Amino acid sequence: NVIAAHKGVNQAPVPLKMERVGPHDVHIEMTAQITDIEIDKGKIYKAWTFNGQAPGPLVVVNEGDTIHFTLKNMDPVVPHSMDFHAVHASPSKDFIDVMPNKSGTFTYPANKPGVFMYHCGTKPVLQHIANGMHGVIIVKPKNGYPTDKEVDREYVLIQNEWYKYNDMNDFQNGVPSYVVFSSKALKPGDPNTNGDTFTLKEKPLLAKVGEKIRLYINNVGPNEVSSFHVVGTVFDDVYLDGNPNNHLQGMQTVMLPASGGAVVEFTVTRPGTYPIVTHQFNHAQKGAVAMLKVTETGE
Amino acid sequence: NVIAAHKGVNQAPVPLKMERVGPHDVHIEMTAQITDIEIDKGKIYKAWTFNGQAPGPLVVVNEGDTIHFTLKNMDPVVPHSMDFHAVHASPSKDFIDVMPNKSGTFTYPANKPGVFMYHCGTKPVLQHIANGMHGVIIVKPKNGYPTDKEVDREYVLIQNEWYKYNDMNDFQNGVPSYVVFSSKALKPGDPNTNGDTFTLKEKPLLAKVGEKIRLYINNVGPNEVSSFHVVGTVFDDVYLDGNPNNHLQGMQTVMLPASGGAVVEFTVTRPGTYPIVTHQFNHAQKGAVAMLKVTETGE
Amino acid sequence: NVIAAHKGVNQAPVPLKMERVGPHDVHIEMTAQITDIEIDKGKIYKAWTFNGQAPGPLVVVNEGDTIHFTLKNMDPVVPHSMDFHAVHASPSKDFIDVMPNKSGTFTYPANKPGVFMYHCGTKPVLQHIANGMHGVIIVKPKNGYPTDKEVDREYVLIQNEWYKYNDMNDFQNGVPSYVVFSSKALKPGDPNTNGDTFTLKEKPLLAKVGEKIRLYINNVGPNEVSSFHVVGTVFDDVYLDGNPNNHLQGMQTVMLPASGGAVVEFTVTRPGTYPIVTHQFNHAQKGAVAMLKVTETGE
Ligand SMILES: [Cu+2]
Ligand SMILES: [Cu+2]
Ligand SMILES: [Cu+2]
Ligand SMILES: [Cu+2]
Ligand SMILES: [Cu+2]
Ligand SMILES: [Cu+2]
Ligand SMILES: [Cu+2]
Ligand SMILES: [Cu+2]
Ligand SMILES: [Cu+2]
Ligand SMILES: [Cu+2]
Ligand SMILES: [Cu+2]
Ligand SMILES: [Cu+2]
Ligand SMILES: [Cu+2]
Ligand SMILES: [Cu+2]
Ligand SMILES: [Cu+2]
Ligand SMILES: [Cu+2]
Ligand SMILES: [Cu+2]
Ligand SMILES: [Cu+2]
Ligand SMILES: [Cu+2]
Ligand SMILES: [Cu+2]
Ligand SMILES: [Cu+2]
Ligand SMILES: [Cu+2]
Ligand SMILES: [Cu+2]
Ligand SMILES: [Cu+2]
Ligand SMILES: [Cu+2]
Ligand SMILES: [Cu+2]
Ligand SMILES: [Cu+2]
Ligand SMILES: [Cu+2]
Ligand SMILES: [Cu+2]
Ligand SMILES: [Cu+2]
Ligand SMILES: [Cu+2]
Ligand SMILES: [Cu+2]
Ligand SMILES: [Cu+2]
Ligand SMILES: [Cu+2]
Repeated sequence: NVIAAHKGVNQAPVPLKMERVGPHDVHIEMTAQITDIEIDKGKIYKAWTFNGQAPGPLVVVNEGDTIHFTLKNMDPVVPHSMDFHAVHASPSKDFIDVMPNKSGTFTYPANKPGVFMYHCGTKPVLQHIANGMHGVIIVKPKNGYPTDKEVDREYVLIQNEWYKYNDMNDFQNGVPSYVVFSSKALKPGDPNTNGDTFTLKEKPLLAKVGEKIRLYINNVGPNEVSSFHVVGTVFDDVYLDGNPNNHLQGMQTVMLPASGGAVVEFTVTRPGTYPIVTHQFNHAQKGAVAMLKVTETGE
Repeated sequence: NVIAAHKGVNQAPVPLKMERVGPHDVHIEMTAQITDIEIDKGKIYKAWTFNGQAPGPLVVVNEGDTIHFTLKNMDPVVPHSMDFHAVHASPSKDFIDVMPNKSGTFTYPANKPGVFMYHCGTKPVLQHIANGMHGVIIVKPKNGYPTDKEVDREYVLIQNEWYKYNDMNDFQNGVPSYVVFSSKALKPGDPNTNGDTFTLKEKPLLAKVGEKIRLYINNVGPNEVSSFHVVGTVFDDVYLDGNPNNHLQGMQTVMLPASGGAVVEFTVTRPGTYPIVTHQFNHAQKGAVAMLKVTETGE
Repeated sequence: NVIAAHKGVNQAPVPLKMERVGPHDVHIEMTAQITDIEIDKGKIYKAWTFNGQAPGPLVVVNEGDTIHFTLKNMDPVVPHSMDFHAVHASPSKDFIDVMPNKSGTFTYPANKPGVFMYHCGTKPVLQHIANGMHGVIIVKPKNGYPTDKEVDREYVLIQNEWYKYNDMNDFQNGVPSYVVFSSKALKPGDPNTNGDTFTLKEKPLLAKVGEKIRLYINNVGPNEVSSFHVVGTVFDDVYLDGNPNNHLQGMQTVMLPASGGAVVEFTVTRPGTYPIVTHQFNHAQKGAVAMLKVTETGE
């Protein structure tokens, strides 16, 4: 069930465009496009994406920024839209469909800090999210987190599921075929990957012995909850949804609803390879294990 | 698998009866009865209910009230019972079966504030809850919530699932056929509906631009968790189980276990239609989307 | 699909060995062994276990203890390992496989209080956990919990699932066949049972009217979350993962991720039998109901 007009389509990834236009105003431009992604070795999914990545590119703004967002729809036949969980907006005015080969621009404020999902909001929403149109926007708190001075390194990890291609019965009633992690870059040099079963096993995240690591995490679903755990450590501090006031300490595992986020911080005390899992182990067996390699130097 | 003695039975809804008999004592009388409910267009489920609604009628009492509860069982063949999560009681003395065409009266205190499930407790409990015998009791806190002065409007929403009719294999091992929201009235004029796939899309909840809305929510299950989210906003304040001490701020999505409740508050800043979902999107696709319509006047 | 070398093997349970060797140092020795357990009446599962129990024996240490742990692998063909969620360790050095008929010793610190899962960490981990190699380690806080002076009795309860025997397709893609509770002894005389559908119904936990009960609970999974609830009461105080700082009050139901723990406290006000459930009622129907019997004397 590949739509006839998508057969043979594979649009190259387009970089996110982003520029600050005032102390509290930021322009962001993203595309909706159809891009082949290898989600498991030998298995291509012709994903519906923002900017040719699934999950989509990371967006980072500051608390109190107003976002002036443009979506250019490169899909030749299906309309697409954008819903940022970070913003206050009218869904029926500001998260509306952009037609094929057209652009739309919408403006809305991000006044809460945290780790928010974004996704396409075109009906049926389950079809658009399951085919790949999901991502994270981080809204950095104006006053930071209480533990910022202790953090040595930070990474972003996103969990998603993949089902049988564009199969609405399976999206509604089936078990996931794969559950996967991806990482998105906060700064130049950091890994930026798609949701697949293998890249973060073959090319682990790096750290050095003794460091306190912060992960910004979100489970975009579409359908499952997550039981997020790093093997070999305990979370020193957890901020639910990345809001600094929702503080928990000393958690072994952090549940996340579908679309839920967190900031989690932990210390790695010995060199070695540390798996990162969802502890719902049927999903870990179906791809959701990433690796952190901790060395004496960090390289 | 409709029990022979229920074929042709459809008992009209009976109003909840409730009266205060002392500063801290309240009488409540409810029925158990068998009532046809249209859960999706064209699809009748011959539900097992309290008072002919599923979920059942809303009960609201004050912290510290003792409830003197009578159940009249109008089912001609199956016994029924009541378990309120709000109360301290002996299950084997106070949540016992009432036989067909009989009444029972039980007395127990509600000393904790919150948003509690109630349900039938007759074995097998899964069969009695899945066939419709669930509901919410709200216990209002003696000293309110810290944010009461900011709240402009409030509604109650309940999430439940429906399965294949009276099919114990499906109740145990199947995926839900429908997942639905209903609303129950806090005051005259407010919507009071059953768990179906369409009423709160066709007849949305109303609000005005700029208002802070409070929802009292509970996921009665029977089997699924919920990832509750309002599109276009972020929750300013969340009180888990409706206890004022379990305060979280700035959540995008609130997980609820089966039977879990919350009070959530959020601001609507622009006119439009705002979907209310569980963000486990397979369940939203199977009915669990309600609408909030925000106008310049509230009408 | 019983491995040829396990046909006919049923190793008798071996007691946990544990001794303190310094103010902050404790030796623990456990076995990995293959033991038949009756998980439902008439149904034997040839479990992969620690010490012949599934879940495994309870381990209790103090915050700040270093554990010097030895695993003796009595399985004649499959390697096994131990991962304690309580500790900081290098997974690729300290949670490594011990071969058949060999021993390994590993040393690591437990510096966080709480109710932690332990399990085998040998690939595929889902197979080793689902076949029975799970358990709990409690790390008692140095300064106790704020509510310790109010607690009259305490018990440990663990929830797990069972699937079709050693069937990796079912472990990954199937619904559980059984979901069960077990209790592990904190002191001599307390019940110590395996995860089965019947023992804690036939031989309930005991308490006396008026007591405040503390349960240390963990949901080891492997795959499901839990909605933990005691019928007839409300939790006065909840400490997520058993860390004293993660305090919630007045909860009807406590969600637990897979591997998540809690300390929950509640008061029983009337004599009777009080069911303990996961409120995801398909799992309660498949075994996950235990009983607490409350008498005027406690006997
Ligand atoms: Cu297509
Ligand atoms: Cu400014
Ligand atoms: Cu693969
Ligand atoms: Cu602009
Ligand atoms: Cu789309
Ligand atoms: Cu959303
Ligand atoms: Cu940073
Ligand atoms: Cu699923
Ligand atoms: Cu699933
Ligand atoms: Cu450091
Ligand atoms: Cu671990
Ligand atoms: Cu949860
Ligand atoms: Cu019937
Ligand atoms: Cu009074
Ligand atoms: Cu319909
Ligand atoms: Cu009375
Ligand atoms: Cu009933
Ligand atoms: Cu209940
Ligand atoms: Cu009110
Ligand atoms: Cu289900
Ligand atoms: Cu389900
Ligand atoms: Cu207002
Ligand atoms: Cu949203
Ligand atoms: Cu075997
Ligand atoms: Cu000392
Ligand atoms: Cu049985
Ligand atoms: Cu030693
Ligand atoms: Cu093992
Ligand atoms: Cu683990
Ligand atoms: Cu104790
Ligand atoms: Cu499952
Ligand atoms: Cu399941
Ligand atoms: Cu006492
Ligand atoms: Cu209850």
